[PDB]
Amino acid sequence: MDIIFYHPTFDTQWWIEALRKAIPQARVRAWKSGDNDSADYALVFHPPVEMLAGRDLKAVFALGAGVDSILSKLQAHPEMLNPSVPLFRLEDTGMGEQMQEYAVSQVLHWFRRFDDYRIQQNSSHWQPLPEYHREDFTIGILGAGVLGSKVAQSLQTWRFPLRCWSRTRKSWPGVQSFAGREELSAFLSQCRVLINLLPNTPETVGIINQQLLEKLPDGAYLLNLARGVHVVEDDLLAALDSGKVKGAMLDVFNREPLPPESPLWQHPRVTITPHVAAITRPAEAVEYISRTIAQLEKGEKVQVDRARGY
Amino acid sequence: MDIIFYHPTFDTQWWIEALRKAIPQARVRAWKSGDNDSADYALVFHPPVEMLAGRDLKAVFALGAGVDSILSKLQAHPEMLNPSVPLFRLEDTGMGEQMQEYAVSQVLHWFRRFDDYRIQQNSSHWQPLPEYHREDFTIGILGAGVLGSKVAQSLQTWRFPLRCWSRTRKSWPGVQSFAGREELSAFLSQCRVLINLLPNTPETVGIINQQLLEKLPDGAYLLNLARGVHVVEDDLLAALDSGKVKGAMLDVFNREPLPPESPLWQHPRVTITPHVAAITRPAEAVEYISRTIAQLEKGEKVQVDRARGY
Ligand SMILES: NC(=O)c1ccc[n+]([C@@H]2O[C@H](COP(=O)([O-])OP(=O)(O)OC[C@H]3O[C@@H](n4cnc5c(N)ncnc54)[C@H](OP(=O)(O)O)[C@@H]3O)[C@@H](O)[C@H]2O)c1
Ligand SMILES: NC(=O)c1ccc[n+]([C@@H]2O[C@H](COP(=O)([O-])OP(=O)(O)OC[C@H]3O[C@@H](n4cnc5c(N)ncnc54)[C@H](OP(=O)(O)O)[C@@H]3O)[C@@H](O)[C@H]2O)c1
Repeated sequence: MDIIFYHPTFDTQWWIEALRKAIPQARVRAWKSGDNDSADYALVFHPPVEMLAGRDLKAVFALGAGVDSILSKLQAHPEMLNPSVPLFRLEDTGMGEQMQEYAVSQVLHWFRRFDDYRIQQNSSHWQPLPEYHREDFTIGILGAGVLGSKVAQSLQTWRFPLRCWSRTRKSWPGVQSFAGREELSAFLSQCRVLINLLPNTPETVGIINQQLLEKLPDGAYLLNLARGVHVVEDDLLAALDSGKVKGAMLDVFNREPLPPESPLWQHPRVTITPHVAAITRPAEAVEYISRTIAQLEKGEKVQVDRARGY
Repeated sequence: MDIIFYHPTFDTQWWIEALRKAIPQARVRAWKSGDNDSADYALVFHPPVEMLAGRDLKAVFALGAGVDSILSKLQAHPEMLNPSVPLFRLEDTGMGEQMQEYAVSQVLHWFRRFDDYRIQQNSSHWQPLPEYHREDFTIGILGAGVLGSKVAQSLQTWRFPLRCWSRTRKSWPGVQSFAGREELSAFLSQCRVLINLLPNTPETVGIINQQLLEKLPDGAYLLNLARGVHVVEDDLLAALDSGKVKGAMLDVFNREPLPPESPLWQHPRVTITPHVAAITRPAEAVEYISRTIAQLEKGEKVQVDRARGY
């Protein structure tokens, strides 16, 4: 088989050599402009139109968990990927654990009031504070997918009450499952901590706005791990300033890098990470891609729903 | 039976009523000065000499995990507790989980470089940083007891390499056990993170000094969860200033409250909590005390070694 690989910043030769070892019958090459030679599979991140247009590929593997970029490119350029070509994304491949690390650390940070103790330390002021209790710290996960379920699983270990929101009902024994826009208000009413693990789709853009935030309990916390477009940043800032939201830790933003003029940078209740919550682990991605191609070849169960948008 | 209770700041009537429900045959009273009436068990925190002196008690229950205070008082006042009287302390009773919450949150915080991102956020500066790897983040637990083992167990969940140090060899399958002063240098050589869960005894006072810190890997982290006397604070500050130690989170100090003149308060790589790492959970302490008395009465297995000092 023939595999073409494109990624704008990764160690390309590293990936080619790992793919060749994992798929020893494959001829793997880096795609450059002008390469119209035959290919069976394409591995891509932010590919240019010309790399895929007209190609009757057996599959395309997008090298990320999110697919809002490629799907929006395919809508602007319908000629880019034939409907006959299945599109795959990276499910977990190590990003599950990374989301768990981030969420557990920061949920515990807030639960143990390390944010309040830091404020007090800034004034060299010693004062034990009342303990918080699990019953008042229900954690709601917006998005109940590959990453949402991993984050829910790790927080259940700590015995926090847990609820999740998605389009379809979930069956996780200790997690209350809310589904659809018609159940979102009830979902939000109890979320002391709100963790966002939704995909970017037309249906979820701007969903964390003033009406959503007002339905949370007072003194809530927001952990945005998903996409910046999900949050109306001026609405979040107003809820932080009014005390509705006690703290927000944000990995993603409407414009990235976050412009220095944004009030989020210097706001005392905001913590910023520069879109680093979960990165693809190359060796796990190669194992997942190699395994998927083998299953495709054998006609076994294994994918992105372009109509659905994620 | 007769139980006398003394605690200088807890909700005394709450404890008396919970002890009466858990031990319905018991007459429970708060000890005041002048009460020389008979008693079978004493429940105490920082008791005055007069409460125990001359009393042939069946047992004394110290209402804490640490016992350096009462043991030092007994050495200064040998007449206070007859050698015939067994002394018990609170083992876990909820402090296990609290130590796990603290340690897991902060270990993950450091592993994911939230301390570096915070420094960068202070300047509104956006910059992804290289990932750290588990193989470079061995965690060493100084003290391998009730709380040490719980902290080790929770960090193994995250697949960090783990080692522990104590007087006697441990058998935890995935944790390398170092024992005695003669093995401490080898123990320390690999500790990217050093977590202190030792008791305060004459043998461990000042153990985290300049010679210990210099044996750690560069860029190490210190989490002092145990006693302030374990750390020579000026030696820690010199190791922070030289870059040997990248970060220190401290819950305890040689003088408490930490005096405002201490350079630890404003040091950029130090995080301070005001001795709040793990507090006794009253209902769990009552359950443990009630269960222990029942086992004593039935002649079953169940205690502080005064000769040993912890
Ligand atoms: N560094 C980073 O910040 C980083 C890294 C990786 C990924 N991510 C983000 O995390 C996202 C999730 O990854 P994943 O693998 O967990 O995705 P996934 O497996 O597709 O899960 C998506 C979840 O969102 C739900 N959802 C989608 N549209 C919805 C709507 N309109 N209403 C309610 N729920 C809806 C789905 O519900 P159903 O279960 O009913 O379908 C599903 O539970 C990605 O889209 C990406 O944006 C961020
Ligand atoms: N808020 C707080 O900060 C807070 C709250 C509760 C407790 N604590 C602290 O945590 C301590 C530990 O509690 P615990 O219940 O885990 O105590 P523990 O069960 O008695 O464990 C003590 C451990 O320290 C080791 N040890 C004692 N002396 C030693 C020496 N000279 N060299 C090497 N190892 C030595 C013991 O080794 P062996 O196993 O060989 O005997 C044992 O593993 C308490 O003493 C207290 O100071 C702090």
